[PDB]
Amino acid sequence: MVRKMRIAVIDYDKCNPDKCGHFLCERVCPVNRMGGEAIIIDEENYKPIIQEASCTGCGICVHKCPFNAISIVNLPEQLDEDCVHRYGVNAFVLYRLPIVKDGMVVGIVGPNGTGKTTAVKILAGQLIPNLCEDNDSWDNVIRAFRGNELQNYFERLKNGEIRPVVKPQYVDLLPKAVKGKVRELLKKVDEVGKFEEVVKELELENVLDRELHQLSGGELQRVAIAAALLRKAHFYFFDEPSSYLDIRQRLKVARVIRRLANEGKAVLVVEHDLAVLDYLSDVIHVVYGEPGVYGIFSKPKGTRNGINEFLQGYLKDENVRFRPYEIRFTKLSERVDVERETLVEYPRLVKDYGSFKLEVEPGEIRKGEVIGIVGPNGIGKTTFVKMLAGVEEPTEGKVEWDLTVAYKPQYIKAEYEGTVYELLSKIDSSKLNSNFYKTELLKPLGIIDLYDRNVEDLSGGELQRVAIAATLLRDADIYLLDEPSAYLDVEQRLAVSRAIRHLMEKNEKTALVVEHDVLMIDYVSDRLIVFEGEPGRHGRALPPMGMREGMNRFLASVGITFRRDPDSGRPRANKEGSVKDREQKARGEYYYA
Ligand SMILES: Nc1ncnc2c1ncn2[C@@H]1O[C@H](COP(=O)(O)OP(=O)(O)O)[C@@H](O)[C@H]1O
Ligand SMILES: Nc1ncnc2c1ncn2[C@@H]1O[C@H](COP(=O)(O)OP(=O)(O)O)[C@@H](O)[C@H]1O
Ligand code: SF4
Ligand code: SF4
Ligand SMILES: [Mg+2]
Repeated sequence: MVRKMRIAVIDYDKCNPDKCGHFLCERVCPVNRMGGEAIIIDEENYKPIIQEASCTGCGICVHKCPFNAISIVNLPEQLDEDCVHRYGVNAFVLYRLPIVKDGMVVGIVGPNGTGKTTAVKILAGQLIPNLCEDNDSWDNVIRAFRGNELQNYFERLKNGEIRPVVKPQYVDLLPKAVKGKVRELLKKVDEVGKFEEVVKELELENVLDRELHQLSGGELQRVAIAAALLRKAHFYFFDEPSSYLDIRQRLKVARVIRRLANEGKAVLVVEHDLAVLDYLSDVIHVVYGEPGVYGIFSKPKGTRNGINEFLQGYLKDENVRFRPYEIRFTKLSERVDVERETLVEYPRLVKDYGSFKLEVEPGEIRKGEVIGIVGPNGIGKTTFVKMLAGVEEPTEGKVEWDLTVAYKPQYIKAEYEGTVYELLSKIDSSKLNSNFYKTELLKPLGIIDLYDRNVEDLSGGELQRVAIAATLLRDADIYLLDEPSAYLDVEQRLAVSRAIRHLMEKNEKTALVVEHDVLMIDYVSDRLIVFEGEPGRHGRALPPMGMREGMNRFLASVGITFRRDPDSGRPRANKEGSVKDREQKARGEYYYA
């Protein structure tokens, strides 16, 4: 059997006809070479256009583009009949839609730029799908979904019977849309009368009297989650609630949100934190395809199965492989019995800012291991790191080591006039040419597609990746990475976990990683360091302990339990009040393996 459509997307924001000669496309294009119209010139808006009706998909134009403003993919005809929406000529297109279920939480996972948020505005009524045509009505939509269980949802959606509530992705815009303090907005938006329950569970008591613009990311995020739970509806759609929330906060909100399913409401959530997704979700959808080009929603899957196939990069039913390599967690019985040596040691430390005090318990750092640091923000994790980096003088104690350090800072504000390739090549040009470094670092994080860009012109997520890659291309005795997962989609977090683990493993080096993402911590860690106390007041970093003893100490502070997926080896979360959640807690066993 066979069947195949060609799909061309050109990121115009990257095209510049005057720099590549005269539309390098039509020139290099074989079809145009033999009097054909694969690539046509829009001599007005001055852009090139690929008439997919021609394009053999040979991909010559793609390789040639001096930047990379062209993508040509060969897909099977069949999806053409499940096309849901396309943003225009050579623009991004989405296939299929996720299913919403009364009384449950349907999770959604996949890399950004594959229509996760596109699916949300559509099911919420904000965007009427154009069926990859010129459609502008709901009736044509209802017809297209005849036979699907969504056909009815949409009939109702058009009638005005149901109207979903939405926690928007971009919370950093809320301030510049509303005015006043937090108490006011939450009063108005309230419709179920629970100003107290909500504001309390989300620990908003303080912020209440402050103003929108005086809020941080975490706070802003939380105020959004809040206004959403205060709404009296039936459909709730949360887009990326994990953002800006620390290890503790993000896990506590899933529990708050998931309870909506209990009240018999239909919940939908997009997530990049697998542990948060697992705990939340009853059903799950994977979205695969190339970012910015096209996206396809898989059939609904059981949280467990769905999440494992995800790690493998192969969706059995759909029968697709969206990632060359898999990502498997090492069982436990697979681990290696090793007596490591001490690399360096640190005495009791104390940093006192006057308004906030941190105390560090004495500890040993071993050569070749990886210690993950976890704890709520405002507790002293970064302060700690800066003392080992030496960029911070202790109030008491003293870290005088004779070692080289590679430090990937938490808040990086790119200020370097140059390109990514310039910056990296100046660190270690040879490694950039290494088949090992290109395979484990450079390609996985996508620093090749970034070489040409200027460091100052990079986005939060890109800058994160380049910093991480910069840090890891250096030769040091110890590596310090302060919160790598920030601004990274699900796929990027995984690539970085595998990278950090592989590179440290290969060159036999030691590293310390602060993280709020449970799966990354579990993946890269050999040991753990937990912080407790009163955020913003005092914090105490415990001594390095085993993973089990560690996760046990931290998790009890949140009230969540984890098992071990027999197959994947990944940490599997227990839903609030499950038989296992009960047994495990009764024995104070929050983490297995
Ligand atoms: N209004 C728009 N016009 C054109 N392209 C858009 C628009 N909104 C989103 N896109 C493109 O669609 C792709 C997927 O969009 P989005 O739903 O935001 O993705 P995800 O939620 O997976 O990050 C991105 O490449 C994005 O640039
Ligand atoms: N120079 C300073 N003066 C006063 N307070 C500070 C200073 N630097 C940090 N803090 C406060 O210390 C607390 C913890 O800081 P930090 O170690 O950065 O936390 P985290 O665990 O989020 O990394 C925060 O409440 C922060 O406002
Ligand atoms: S797509 Fe690439 S090669 Fe073609 S005009 Fe644009 S910049 Fe030039
Ligand atoms: S992929 Fe090949 S055939 Fe299609 S537009 Fe580019 S060069 Fe022409
Ligand atoms: Mg045209």
